[PDB]
Amino acid sequence: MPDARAYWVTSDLIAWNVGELEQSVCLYASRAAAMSLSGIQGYDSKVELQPESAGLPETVTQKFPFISSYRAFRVPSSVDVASLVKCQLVVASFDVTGLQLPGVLDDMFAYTGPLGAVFSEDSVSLHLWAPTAQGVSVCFFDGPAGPALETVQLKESNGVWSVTGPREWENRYYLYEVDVYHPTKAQVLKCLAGDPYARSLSANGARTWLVDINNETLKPASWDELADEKPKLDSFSDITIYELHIRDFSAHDGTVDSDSRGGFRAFAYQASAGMEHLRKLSDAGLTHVHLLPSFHFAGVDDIKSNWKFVDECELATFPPGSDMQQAAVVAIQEEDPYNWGYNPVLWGVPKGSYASDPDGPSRIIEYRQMVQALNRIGLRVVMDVVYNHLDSSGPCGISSVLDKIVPGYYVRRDTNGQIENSAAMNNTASEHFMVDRLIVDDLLNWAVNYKVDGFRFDLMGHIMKRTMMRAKSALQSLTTDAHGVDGSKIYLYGEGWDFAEVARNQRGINGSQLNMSGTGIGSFNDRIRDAINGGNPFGNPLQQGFNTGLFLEPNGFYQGNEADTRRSLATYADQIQIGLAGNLRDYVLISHTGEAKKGSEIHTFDGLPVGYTASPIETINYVSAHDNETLFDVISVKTPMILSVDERCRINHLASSMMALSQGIPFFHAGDEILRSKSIDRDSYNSGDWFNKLDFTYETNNWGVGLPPSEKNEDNWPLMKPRLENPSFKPAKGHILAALDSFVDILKIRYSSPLFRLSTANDIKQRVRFHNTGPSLVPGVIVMGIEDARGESPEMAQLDTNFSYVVTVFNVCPHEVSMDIPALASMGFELHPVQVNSSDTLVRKSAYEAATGRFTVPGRTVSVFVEPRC
Ligand SMILES: OC[C@H]1O[C@H](O[C@H]2[C@H](O)[C@@H](O)[C@@H](SC[C@H]3O[C@@H]4O[C@H]5[C@H](O)[C@@H](O)[C@@H](O[C@H]6[C@H](O)[C@@H](O)[C@@H](O[C@H]7[C@H](O)[C@@H](O)[C@@H](O[C@H]8[C@H](O)[C@@H](O)[C@@H](O[C@H]9[C@H](O)[C@@H](O)[C@@H](O[C@H]%10[C@H](O)[C@@H](O)[C@@H](O[C@H]3[C@H](O)[C@H]4O)O[C@@H]%10CO)O[C@@H]9CO)O[C@@H]8CO)O[C@@H]7CO)O[C@@H]6CO)O[C@@H]5CO)O[C@@H]2CO)[C@H](O)[C@@H](O)[C@@H]1O
Ligand SMILES: [Ca+2]
Ligand SMILES: [Ca+2]
Ligand SMILES: [Cl-]
Repeated sequence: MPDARAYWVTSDLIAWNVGELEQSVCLYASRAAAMSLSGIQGYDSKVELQPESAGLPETVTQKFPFISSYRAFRVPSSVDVASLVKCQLVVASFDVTGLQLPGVLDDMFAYTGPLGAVFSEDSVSLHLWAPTAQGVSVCFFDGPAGPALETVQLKESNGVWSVTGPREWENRYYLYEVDVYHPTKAQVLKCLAGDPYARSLSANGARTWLVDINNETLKPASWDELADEKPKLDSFSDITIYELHIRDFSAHDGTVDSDSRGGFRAFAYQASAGMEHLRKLSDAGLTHVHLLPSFHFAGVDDIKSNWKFVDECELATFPPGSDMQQAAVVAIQEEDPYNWGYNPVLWGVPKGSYASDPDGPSRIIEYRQMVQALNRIGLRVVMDVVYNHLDSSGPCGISSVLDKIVPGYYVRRDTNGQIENSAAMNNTASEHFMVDRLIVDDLLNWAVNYKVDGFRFDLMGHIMKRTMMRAKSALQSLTTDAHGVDGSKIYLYGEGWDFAEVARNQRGINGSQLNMSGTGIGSFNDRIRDAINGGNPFGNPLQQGFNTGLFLEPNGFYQGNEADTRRSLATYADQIQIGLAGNLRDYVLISHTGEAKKGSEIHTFDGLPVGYTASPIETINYVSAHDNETLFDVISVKTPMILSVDERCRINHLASSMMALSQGIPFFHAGDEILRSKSIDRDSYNSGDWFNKLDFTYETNNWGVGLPPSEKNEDNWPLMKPRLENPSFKPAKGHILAALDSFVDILKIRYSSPLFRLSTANDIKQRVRFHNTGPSLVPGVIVMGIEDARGESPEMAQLDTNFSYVVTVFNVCPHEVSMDIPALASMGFELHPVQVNSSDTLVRKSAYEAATGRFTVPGRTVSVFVEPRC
């Protein structure tokens, strides 16, 4: 983008950071974009701006904090602002620079009326917001491939272009022809653009399909009664999440027909191994499946005849630590069917590559059939929404839509006018009114038109808090009577990471972890993640954590002396325990020094509070996700090499059990339960089906299938190779099935007692106690007690009709421990019936001794004890 260091913030105010003396500022305009530097030449009009020593007003400095110190310049009322914003514009001092227009575009043209296509009994109308455009027409087509049918002009009213046609316009395909000034090219360009409000598209979004989303033929059988069939959700506190990629789910599933693998239709195969797997988890108590991006994204061709694949039989013959597998994958990675999909083009349309036919209605109906089928096996559906950036910007290319139409508006820019890229590329600006509008409108589209049950917000910290809250309110007020869905059950969460240009609320109060405290919107708890696994996404891969052998089982990487590692372990245990108690600001823990500390008073990187939430439903507790190494892989990297796979399997279980028995909302990565490996790939977004294999035959976990792709992994290839080559690292089917069995059981334990899912911070503060704390704590053990009403005259409600007390012991030590808790002596504790009947013979040996309150727990085991009310 070229130089644009001034801002047109309101109809009558311009902001520019020039010095006092620099009283001679003028605004130049050229409709045909013909200006040059002399003194400016080739302008239609020149107007002097009167300086404003009142400074920028409250509303401007609140909306754009980062420019709050800029000098304000008054635009004379003689200026025709509507005409000027359609021109090439510069201001000059006596230094020349362009103008960033979003402030004035919102001030004058913020619009709440219909956008996209509106269907009435006798007509179809199209509406497009494009206040800077000099002209807008619509080019129609009869079909996704054929020649032009006709072009119709749209007429502008207050920034919005519209036209109304007959009802027979329905099912045509179309594009907008938009004449608009593009700063990056310094020309008025005729751009061919899709509809931001599209509901369907031809292959690759080349054309927009003028479809009526309410048409009966787009509805699966019994679609309108899906609300009645949706699984009950009594509380957000009952949520558990399973994070799954649509292609991963069925790409390798032989029980699905070959022509129907990798997409929406695969979820209709109820008897498939994959759907039987999800049924098993759902039956054990899992409530939500979070699907990776499933809207129209770039990086996968919708046209299946262009898809390329590796020779799977050849690659199977290569050695487990060879670099040849990744070479073959990388050779086709730009042309294969695979991508996570974090490359947004149009948010409101199902991804064509996941449909049976990317032209016509299959993408709509099949998406609905997917939601319906998941709901029918007891699972609510969460969509991974990516509102923080766009795949592309500018006037050219199939993958640029929003920035084609209103350049420099939907995207966030720096103080020189260059597009911000911290999210990946082409960061959006939800701080702008129509971006905020599009985000909320899209969410309501998915909630109402596809009956989606929740949303995970990618880089929520890059979205304005006001956008998140307005969305939350709109979604949760939807009703079955008015909209066909119970909005009160719709749950929102996201990545509240706080970095780059949105840090320190520089663009407004953003959706960071700290800012979302007290909003009821979940965010990923990175503190528990890193405390359990060790290190961080950017640190040394060998840095150990609570569950990967820090102090207890050192791996040979130097991490201080024995006192240092013991202290680091205890510090991590503090952070874990705050997390296990819902990661609350106000929860009081006896810290490892002996000092009682609130969750907010225990600090992490940059002195920030470990516990930052106001409620447990604000905490998404996780140790694994699609990003970074899988749970199996991180454990395989960090633990001592000499551990057996049997031992590491127990360690995998410990990690997922800490999540499954935590207060707040547990989050599991698809494959946690079956030891899923990516052969240590840290960023597998483009590593294809080969490295992302989800094997529901349970014969393999995909460990030892070659070094992962060099671009993101080569620096760590030396640590990976000997591990991938070592046959003792690889689990067999027996291990995989045992991992699944123990995962199902811990879910069952979570849902066996309301005490694991307390709904408020007050409840957690009153009921949750940790019993192995302080400087003399027993290393490698966490003891978590949860109290219910007991005796006559209780100080709390009775939440659990079966149990009056629950105690969980997480023992990561490679030996049995005996934990004496005198305060829990002389009580009726016994092993949880699920564990009494476990297929794992070791956990059955767990015991309680009444006289001393001793809980005896085997090595590498989580033991749950309950006090029956009988
Ligand atoms: O990318 C453009 C962008 O880069 C910078 O912004 C980064 C920022 O500086 C950084 O802190 C994080 S912020 C998001 C993050 O927040 C928490 O993380 C905290 C850590 O837990 C904590 O330890 C501490 O981190 C420090 C490290 O310990 C320290 O070693 C040092 O890190 C170096 C690193 O050693 C070096 O290699 C390099 O990193 C590059 C990587 O090597 C590349 O792989 C790539 O990174 C990718 C990454 O592979 C992807 O997975 C994806 O990252 C995701 C994570 O997976 C998520 O978990 C999440 O990260 C959170 C943590 O979870 C949370 O605990 O979001 C990430 C972003 O979506 O994408 C990455 C980017 O492509 O590229 C990086 C290049 O940076 O450099 C780093 C230092 O930058 O220093 C850090 C302290 O800074 O504090 C953390 C909190 O700050 O990531 C930002 C995005 O990359 C520029 O500042 C910014 O202006 C620019 O626009
Ligand atoms: Ca269920
Ligand atoms: Ca790919
Ligand atoms: Cl396929």
